[PDB]
Amino acid sequence: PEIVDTCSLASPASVCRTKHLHLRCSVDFTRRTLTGTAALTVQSQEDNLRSLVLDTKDLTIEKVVINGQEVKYALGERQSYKGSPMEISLPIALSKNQEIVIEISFETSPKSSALQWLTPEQTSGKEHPYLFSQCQAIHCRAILPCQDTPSVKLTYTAEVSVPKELVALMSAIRDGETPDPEDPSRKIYKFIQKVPIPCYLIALVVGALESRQIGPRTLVWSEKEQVEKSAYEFSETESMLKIAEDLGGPYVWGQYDLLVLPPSFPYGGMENPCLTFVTPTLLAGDKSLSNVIAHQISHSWTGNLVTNKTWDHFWLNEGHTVYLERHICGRLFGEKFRHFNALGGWGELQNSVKTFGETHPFTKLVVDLTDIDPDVAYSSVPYEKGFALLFYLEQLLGGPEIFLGFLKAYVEKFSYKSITTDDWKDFLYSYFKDKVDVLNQVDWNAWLYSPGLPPIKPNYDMTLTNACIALSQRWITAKEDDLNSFNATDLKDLSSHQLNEFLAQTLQRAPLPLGHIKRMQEVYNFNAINNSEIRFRWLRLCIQSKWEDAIPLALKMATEQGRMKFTRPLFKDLAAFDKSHDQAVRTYQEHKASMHPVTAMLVGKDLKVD
Ligand SMILES: [Yb+3]
Ligand SMILES: [Yb+3]
Ligand SMILES: [Zn+2]
Repeated sequence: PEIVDTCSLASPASVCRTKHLHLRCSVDFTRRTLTGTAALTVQSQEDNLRSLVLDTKDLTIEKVVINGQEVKYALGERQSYKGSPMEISLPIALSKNQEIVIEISFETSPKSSALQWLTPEQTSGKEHPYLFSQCQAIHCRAILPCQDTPSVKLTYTAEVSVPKELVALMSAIRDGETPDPEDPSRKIYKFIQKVPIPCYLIALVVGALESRQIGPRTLVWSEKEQVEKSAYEFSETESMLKIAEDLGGPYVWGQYDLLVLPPSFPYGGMENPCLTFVTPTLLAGDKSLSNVIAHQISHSWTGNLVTNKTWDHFWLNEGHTVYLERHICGRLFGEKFRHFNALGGWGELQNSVKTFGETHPFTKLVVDLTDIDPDVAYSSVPYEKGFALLFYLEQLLGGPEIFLGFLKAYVEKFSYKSITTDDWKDFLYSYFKDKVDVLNQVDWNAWLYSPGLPPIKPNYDMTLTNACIALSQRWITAKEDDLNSFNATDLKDLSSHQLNEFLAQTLQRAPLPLGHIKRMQEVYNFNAINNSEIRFRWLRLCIQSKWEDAIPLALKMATEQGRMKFTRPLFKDLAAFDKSHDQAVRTYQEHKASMHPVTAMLVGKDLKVD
């Protein structure tokens, strides 16, 4: 049963495994480099181990010290997105289970793919710089030497030296702060993470941060300008935590903090232990986008406790988490809401399968990331095809209450471990041994290794969705002499979620006659709405329907924020519309240098430039 991590160039967990990382680094905004030492406590899994390989990517190694002496090490040739392998020669051969501490002096590249450095003008305060990291999936090797594979979990401690005006925060418990001995204009922030965790969950942010308490164990952090809005926006957090605890068991991380990042954060939320990172585009003003927090919260169990062994099994992380996420939404807003959201998820699977091609390898639940940059393969598939499979199983095995019992057992069984799809499927059969006849009905191969839409579609309640479908159908089948019958009251009973589903249903049939679009703005005035999810969908609709007036609005949104979920589709649609083509390219080239590194790359690919 050998399964290697094709995305790593480091020695596998079967040879040696990292037990603890003690980091000591200094943040240098003048050189945009992170400098310091990483002392790795490594444990051998083999007899007579004489050397080990680590992953690195654009790092400048100064020296490697073991037992107080400098040792030999070599850096192989870069291998694109995988980076360069760093082979270290141990001074003394190790026997099984023996441990040694290897301290490495390094420095990050200003162009590290895991970090984004912001000048004062790119922040809200305008007076200070700001730095933040993003390691998922494999950018940790770009911050420090390590076994960059989720098959290895470790604990860590850290001391970060930063300018005294700023504050530092990490995916761990705060352990105090003191003045920097070797420099009076700096402070040293200390942190401790006692729960073993894969290295892609290590995070760091340094900026002019303020905090405000919103719950017994929850603090919300951000620049002074966003504090008030953030404390209200995420006020349902403690109730979400209680429900999740009841669903998966005790929360083992201690603290659950929320940090609101700069507009340029590439994703909606990142489940970093003790410190979830959220995009500021969630500040809708009405708490309507809080399901992004429920998602992050769910990972404190599925994802952070039980982890995927290699990235080929990414669906194990995201599929269960979305499934739990929707149960939290079910308990807070009703079962009909869970079905509404679940059905929207199926639509999101249809769209993604349409965009890749029904036979595209990326539409497979379990993909083979050999020679595939994980950033490139990322999509809605593992989320929605993963969710659909669990929902289908739920209905097949007797209902939500019985499947939630398997899920809690699943978490207990695999806590602090890293698993593969096969491990999951074996425990499922073991947990439901009294219903194997049923389990033997599902087409596992089609579900797990076949591309395109799932072989079978679950059953969804339509209640909350019918209203959206109905309004969408009236607009699509409407002729010119029907436009006058549309009025602002059509929307009086629709929530923000139903308004978003209406646009999604209409976007799936885009384009629409240009006159219809003008009529829609005339009566529903969608140009005024600020809900980023609805605004994004409205602007795509306009652009795809060729309305020149929306070009500037689409351009503005595509660049004032950088959540890839919006930015990538907006640039792609502007590039496909002959009227905005030239300008979309020019805008990309002008903002490129100051965009998140990963986002620049992907947008560069979509537009096919450089
Ligand atoms: Yb302490
Ligand atoms: Yb007519
Ligand atoms: Zn997730």
